[PDB]
Amino acid sequence: TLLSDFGTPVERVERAIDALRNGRGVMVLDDESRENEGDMVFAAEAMTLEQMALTIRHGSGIVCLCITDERRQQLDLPMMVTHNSSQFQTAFTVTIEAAEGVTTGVSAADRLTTIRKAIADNAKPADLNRPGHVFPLRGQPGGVLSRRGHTEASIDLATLAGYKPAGVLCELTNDDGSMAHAPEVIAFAKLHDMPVVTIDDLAAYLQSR
Amino acid sequence: LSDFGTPVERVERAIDALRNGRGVMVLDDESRENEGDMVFAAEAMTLEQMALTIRHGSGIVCLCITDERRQQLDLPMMVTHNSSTAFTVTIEAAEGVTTGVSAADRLTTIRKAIADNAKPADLNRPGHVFPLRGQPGGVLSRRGHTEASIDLATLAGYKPAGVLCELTNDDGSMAHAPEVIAFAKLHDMPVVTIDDLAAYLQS
Repeated sequence: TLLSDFGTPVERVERAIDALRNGRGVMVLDDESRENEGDMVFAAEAMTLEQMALTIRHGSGIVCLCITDERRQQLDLPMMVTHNSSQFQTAFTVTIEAAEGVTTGVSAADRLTTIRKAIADNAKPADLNRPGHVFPLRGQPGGVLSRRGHTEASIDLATLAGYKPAGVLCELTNDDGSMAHAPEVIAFAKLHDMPVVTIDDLAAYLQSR
Repeated sequence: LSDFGTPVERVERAIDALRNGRGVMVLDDESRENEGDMVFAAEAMTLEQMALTIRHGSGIVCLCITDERRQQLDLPMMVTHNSSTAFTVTIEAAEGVTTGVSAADRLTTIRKAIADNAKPADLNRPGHVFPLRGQPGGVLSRRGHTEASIDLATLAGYKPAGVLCELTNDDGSMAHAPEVIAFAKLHDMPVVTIDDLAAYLQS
């Protein structure tokens, strides 16, 4: 297969976990859906300013903060809609902005600050203004074993990496406005030292944990 | 900023840019946080423009719409009580898209939204295009980029709907006035300030 350079399925999850542990990002690739999608993925707790800038530069710029229901409930974040008519049930909450520490909310530093506040150990609802320029997604309980989404993969990988169970993701896009396909995702992975792992890889891997 | 003209010549030139299927840089030079946004008339925006806008902006590409339009589409406000910016619930085209995130797809969503006989069922929620409700009265009521985009579309003879995105640098900092000017000059997208536009409308 196209991913051999990153290792076997096991080795791929293992190396993704290791990248995260060492403050790098990973490319999570969907192999299994009608539209394949490669996402830039970081552990929220670990993410750096330069990584947020990289993410905005090369992704959709709709940078999502993937969170547990527990976390979502702690922040009193209701779902953006009560009736979700999105094609793949994409789990957006109401959007958020740090109540302190930001200006407009849009800069890489700003988005980071709101992510940091959201995931902070004793984070309170009042810590967040709504709406804003950071887009929380509610992970399905059970992670990739319940829903093979990049949202769930980012949370499962953060946790596998021994971080707080919170991901940051953004879809890799090309400068012409097309979304990256598997070859372009691999090219990007190789050039930015962010290994590729498929949601299948991860799913398989946890089924046996 | 005199490279672009006088205050009146700046609004006249922005309007013309839009008329001819180009973008404009709308600059806030009166708030504490100065901000330059890429601005297009919705009805006129092309694919290459949507790509440019994702590439160099925040990527949070907003569709600025009248209250009329928002109620035609049965778009409630995202929040019932705003602690923040007038975000509506977010939208995807119900037909004609896949994931919604490509430049082609965002455009297809925008086109469905502003189309003459658009109905709520035309849009799935949530999605990856972010409508913003303009305040009644435009810039004369609220000197925001959201209002400016709608007032410029209208001045330019389009449906009263803008697309906007905040210009960002590759290092994740937001563009300031020098950078907004450089980008404008490089992409043939004229700079106009919200003050410029407000004055021009007052008359």
